[PDB]
Amino acid sequence: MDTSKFWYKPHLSRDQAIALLKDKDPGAFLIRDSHSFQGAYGLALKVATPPPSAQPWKGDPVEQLVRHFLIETGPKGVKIKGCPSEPYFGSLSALVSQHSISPISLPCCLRIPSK
Repeated sequence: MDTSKFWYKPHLSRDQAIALLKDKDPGAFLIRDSHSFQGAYGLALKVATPPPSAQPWKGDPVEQLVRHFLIETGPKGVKIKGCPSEPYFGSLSALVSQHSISPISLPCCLRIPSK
C-alpha cells in the first residue's frame, strides 16, 4: 500500500530513488526534482530483470535494474529527453498513464498501482 506522496519526493536524490526501486516490486516508479534543467522532472522505473546483452558503461550491474530518465516540458509538450522518440505528450500524467500501455524509454510498461 503506497501513495503518490510516498513515491513523490523533490528532495529525494537519484541514488535514493534507485535504491528504493531495487528494493520495491517490479513495475513501480517514482518522481523527483530534476536538478538537470528547469522545468524538468526525474522519472525512475524498476525493471523485472536486465537486458540480454547486459553491457553497462562505467556503472554497476544493478544500475540496469533501475532506469531513470529526465523529462522536459515545453510549448510543444512534455517528453523524455533521452531517446529519438520524443512523442511529446500533454503532461507528466499523460506520459505516465500512456507509458503503462506504450513504453518507449522504459524497458517495460510503467505500473501505476493505487492511482
